[PDB]
Amino acid sequence: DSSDPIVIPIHNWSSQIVMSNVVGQIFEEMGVAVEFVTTDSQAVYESVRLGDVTLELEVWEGAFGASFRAALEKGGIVDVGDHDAVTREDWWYPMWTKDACPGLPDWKALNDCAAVFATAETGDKGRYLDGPVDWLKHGKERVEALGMNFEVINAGSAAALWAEIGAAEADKRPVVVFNWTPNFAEAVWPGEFVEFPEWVDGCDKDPAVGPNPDALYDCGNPATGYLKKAAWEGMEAKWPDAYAVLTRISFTNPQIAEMAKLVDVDEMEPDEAAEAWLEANEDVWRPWLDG
Ligand SMILES: [Ca+2]
Repeated sequence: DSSDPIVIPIHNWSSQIVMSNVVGQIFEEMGVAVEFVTTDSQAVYESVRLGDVTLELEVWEGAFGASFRAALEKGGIVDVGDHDAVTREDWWYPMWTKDACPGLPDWKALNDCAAVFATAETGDKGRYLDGPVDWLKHGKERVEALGMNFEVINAGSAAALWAEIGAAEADKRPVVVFNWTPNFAEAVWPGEFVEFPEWVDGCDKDPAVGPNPDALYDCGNPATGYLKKAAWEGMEAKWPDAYAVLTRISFTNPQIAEMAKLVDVDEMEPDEAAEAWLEANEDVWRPWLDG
């Protein structure tokens, strides 16, 4: 394998940053140097395509599938394979919300009960709290396409999502906020995703699909989204061994939810958790090296 270091992008939610460090140490284990960089979560696909960054370890189908597809179409990035995980990223509510709006999880119920989700800032509209803007791109677009009486506010971090959900528990205040599985949160605050329109092939390209035959983004995200691994086209050539390990690398829901939990509940630094997780789970990743 080449002497050039492998460049691993790090973003702004817990499993991704832990997973990234877990994998880095694995690569180092077999003698490949690695370097980390923090990047915007949507823009990283163009960077991988160009080889400014070597790979991406968490290609969520829902949030990043379009940017991935777009890079792939341009050329220069490679679908290395999928983790054995299935993902869902969407508007979500803690279970007590049903008390206020028992038509849920139907998205039409959500909208019917809109005024219940209003905050001082949205006045008469329901408040949806999205995550950082480099995640789900099209909240506002989805609201307009489905013609919902909601307004969208982007949280400044993942932690603000957990703050809001947690802070609504005491008075069982209805809230709807961005969330995903696998992840630690649902285990803390049981709930459900809003059932938006079923994702179908090319709802982010073809208006004729979805409850709005005249515009895009009227679909909810995939209920069984993939979680892919992407690589720069040059990676297999330069680091065949690291690339081969990368094709074998596969984390599951439980492992991912656990990694998230280590930062968000147990309050560990992502790199500390990664080193701990590795040491505690060498039954997991060893065979990826062939041993
Ligand atoms: Ca449509």
